[PDB]
Amino acid sequence: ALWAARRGFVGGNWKCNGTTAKTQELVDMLNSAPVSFEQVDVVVAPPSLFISQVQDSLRQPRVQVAAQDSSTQQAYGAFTGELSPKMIKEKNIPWVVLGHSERRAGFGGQPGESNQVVAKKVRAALNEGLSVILCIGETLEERESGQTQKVLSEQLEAVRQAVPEADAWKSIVIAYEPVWAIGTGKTATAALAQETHRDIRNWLAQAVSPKVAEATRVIYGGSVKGSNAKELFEGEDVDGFLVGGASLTGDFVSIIDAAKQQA
Amino acid sequence: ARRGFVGGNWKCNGTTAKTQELVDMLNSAPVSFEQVDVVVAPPSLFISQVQDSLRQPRVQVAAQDSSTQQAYGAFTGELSPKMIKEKNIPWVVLGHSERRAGFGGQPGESNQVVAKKVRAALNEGLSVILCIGETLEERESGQTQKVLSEQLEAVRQAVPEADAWKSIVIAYEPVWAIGTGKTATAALAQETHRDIRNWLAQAVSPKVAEATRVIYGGSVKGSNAKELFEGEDVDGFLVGGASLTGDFVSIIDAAK
Ligand SMILES: [Cl-]
Ligand SMILES: [Cl-]
Repeated sequence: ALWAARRGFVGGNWKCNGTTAKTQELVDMLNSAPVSFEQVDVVVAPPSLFISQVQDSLRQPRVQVAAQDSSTQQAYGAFTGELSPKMIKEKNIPWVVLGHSERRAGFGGQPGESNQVVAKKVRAALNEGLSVILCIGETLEERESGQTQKVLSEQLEAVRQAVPEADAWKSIVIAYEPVWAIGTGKTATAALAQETHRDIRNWLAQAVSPKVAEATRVIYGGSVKGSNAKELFEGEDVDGFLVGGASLTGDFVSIIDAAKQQA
Repeated sequence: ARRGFVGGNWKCNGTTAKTQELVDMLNSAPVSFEQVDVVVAPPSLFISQVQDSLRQPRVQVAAQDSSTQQAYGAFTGELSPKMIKEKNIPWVVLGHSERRAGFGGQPGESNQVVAKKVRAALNEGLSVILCIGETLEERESGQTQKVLSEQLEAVRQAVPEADAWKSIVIAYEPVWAIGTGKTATAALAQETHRDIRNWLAQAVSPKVAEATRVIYGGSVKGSNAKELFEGEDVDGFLVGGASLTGDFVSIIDAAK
């Protein structure tokens, strides 16, 4: 190699949005995008129904596909409605998103995924050879009462208890999404993102190792747009983005373009 | 005359090649499917492949779950009933005991959550395989009717209109029969199915009671399906492990 630097990363989380035609449109946008993706790992996470269609028509090796969740149940068996990491890997899907705040909160009255459940999913995924976009983030109340570092440490420490081997962390990307920035239009400042991402990297260094700290991409999400991404990416510890609503439009290609440093 | 119904729940089993094999088995099956509704439920990753290659009109596809969140939006890792319907998937399985129990320390789906899923699915034009069933402890302590009534009544509170029940098939799966080899006796299944049908008649309407398929699951095999189907209130089967092999075709043939 010539250089040792963390490669930029942009994930697109489509959430619960998608049809056969809209999937085709997004894939066509990614295939024709007149921006080079050479310097950036790009990952897109369609709803599970549409992943095979994306795998069949995507013609950019530099874009990889992800599932939006992966089961606590690691292998094949009697787990109705669950996609296990072994299934996902054997279907040639290289990435999964785990611990998104929407899944930590839960749906329709069903309790969500605790720190411990997320950690169990992460361990199972890594055991089966997947790479993981691990989501963490504090609430508005936690932020305003000065608890962000304590909270993010608790979320990450649960993952470390389940994945105590440092080598496994090679295939983790951490997505810092403050809950208060999700869907609200309240994008973190460039200064707040950089500060918190550096706290996350200092956590990796103390709890896992300095090597894991230097290699792990820490990406920002929460109201990311083409028009705010370049300023966000000036932070030395901001390695890219996890993109929600903007992943469904042409704005996604502008965000990818922002996750490059040029001389 | 209630039309026979056989569902095949593949559960968390599937690869691209095994999906192809199962679809080839269904396409070449040397039974007529004329007298029986057949539905198969692949993992969500493989549904579109099954939709592309299945060449048996009489077989339809299903998802194994459907979200409490009805439409499109910010629901990471959820498949909404609206999405499922717009992808031309006509059926969903809801309230399977595996999902009521939950996975890996995450709490499972309450009676109320299952009911919310049912209502959302029916609102979007889906048909629903609604799963109910008691535990071994509940069975042995005389609580089967109480438990099944609670599970069904939660759904009725969310779906009080009797017309909406046209698109429900009830799957009775005693938890103690799932994955254990302990198939219910033909007598126990028929008795409980009749209790379930009397519940429909009193709580919903006599018409709903007469039309609703009530299907049995829990260690169903080709070798036990014919005897099970002699029950007047046993309208077919929800098949787990045997849905992954040629034995599934023998089960379909038993529900004629
Ligand atoms: Cl996101
Ligand atoms: Cl089943």
